[PDB]
Amino acid sequence: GPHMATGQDRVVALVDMDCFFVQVEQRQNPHLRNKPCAVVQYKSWKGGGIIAVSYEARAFGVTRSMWADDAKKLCPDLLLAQVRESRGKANLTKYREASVEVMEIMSRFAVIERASIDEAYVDLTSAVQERLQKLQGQPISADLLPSTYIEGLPQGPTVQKEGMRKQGLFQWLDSLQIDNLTSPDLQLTVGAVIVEEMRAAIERETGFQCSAGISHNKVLAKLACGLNKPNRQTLVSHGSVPQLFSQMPIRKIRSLGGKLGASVIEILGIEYMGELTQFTESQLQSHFGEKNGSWLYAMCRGIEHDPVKPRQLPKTIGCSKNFPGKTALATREQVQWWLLQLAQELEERLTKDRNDNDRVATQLVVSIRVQGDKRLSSLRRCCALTRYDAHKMSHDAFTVIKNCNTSGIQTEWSPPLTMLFLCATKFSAS
DNA sequence: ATTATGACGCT
DNA sequence: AGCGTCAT
Ligand SMILES: Nc1ncnc2c1ncn2[C@H]1C[C@H](O)[C@@H](COP(=O)(O)OP(=O)(O)OP(=O)(O)O)O1
Ligand SMILES: [Ca+2]
Ligand code: NA
Repeated sequence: GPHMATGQDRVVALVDMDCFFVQVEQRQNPHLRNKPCAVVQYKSWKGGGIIAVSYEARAFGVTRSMWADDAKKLCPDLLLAQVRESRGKANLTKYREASVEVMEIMSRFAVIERASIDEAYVDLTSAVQERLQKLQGQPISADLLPSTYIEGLPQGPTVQKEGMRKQGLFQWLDSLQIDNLTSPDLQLTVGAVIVEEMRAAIERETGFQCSAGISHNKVLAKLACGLNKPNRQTLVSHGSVPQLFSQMPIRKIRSLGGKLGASVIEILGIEYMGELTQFTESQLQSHFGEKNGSWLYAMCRGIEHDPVKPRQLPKTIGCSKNFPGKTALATREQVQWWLLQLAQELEERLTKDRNDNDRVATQLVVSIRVQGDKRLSSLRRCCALTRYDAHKMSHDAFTVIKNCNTSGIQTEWSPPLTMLFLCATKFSAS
């Protein structure tokens, strides 16, 4: 009844760049603009592995994880840009620096949580309150929402995409109660107005287009963002949840894409998010644990409380390289040489981080995979990180893993290593 | 022979 | 601590 909280207290957005690494390459090389194109890493094995795909190229069926040689079979005119190689490994600096450009623009509008290299959550609750004051009961014009979709509309008693968008928006704005500063739907709408402004600023100042979701929490905002890509934003209201979730596969919701989501489906014998509403909170806790059960009970009702954390910078800085099949490292000299390459890249990034962000890492984590293990990581060990010096870091990393060498022979390494990873963690102000 | 990352949960 | 899950 009146005491039943509905998770409508906040306005949260998720802003995500469209085909991010591709846009970075298209900005730099105008010949790639408005073309089917993809970004690839390495080149020798099957033309390289695709890591980002333009929307033009997606229309041909090109996807992430595809080998470029195979992508070319679907899309013979596909254009490719290659990730830079330094010290024998892929170097993602150009994209990290592009990411910073976007995050700094978003930060002007509100506190953000960096969720990945190309996306951030935004807590707009206070910004919306402020804007509501300026508006002073004045209605919201569709002109302020030129790229916004209202999920679930139009509905009730044109055959073009943009036509439908506008009909939905009109129905939504027709129904709004602008006299109530505390209407959650009004708050979302003003939230969307602000996100239009944020997205315009990002595009003006960087050249990059993005999409966004606006809702009452991070999970719905993320889901919303994906509903209308590219270059559009989507408002998912609390009221839109029952119909949206009624046919929404469980795996689509963030954190349910893996084993947990599979177990929800298997154990409960359901397929869609909305079907979760028929279980009690205790029932869900019984199958999935106290924390997951409570989360599921609220989430299937559109309710989620995870805060937008005030964190714009990554918490760890890492460097990693695989050594698949016949390239696995089988000698001590090999292992030491590659640890050095990784350590040198890591030192470079750490030094820049210290200068830019007034902090120092204090722990070095070393991880390897051995040939045969289905797991991505086989062994992880930490040691102290007291100096930003690659030779020291590489020597220390070797020291902590050297006992893994099954080989009786000193110079040989067995089993061969198929992955090396160095990660700096535990930052302190400096 | 996806690869290169990065955040958070469990015990 | 070291491992596992999920994500981009
Ligand atoms: N599995 C991966 N391996 C390596 N790099 C990845 C992987 N997934 C994503 N990336 C990199 C390249 C992407 O351009 C960037 C952002 O990822 P993501 O947001 O999932 O897709 P995207 O921005 O390329 O397309 P979209 O428009 O669908 O969001 O991060
Ligand atoms: Ca993206
Ligand atoms: Na993303």
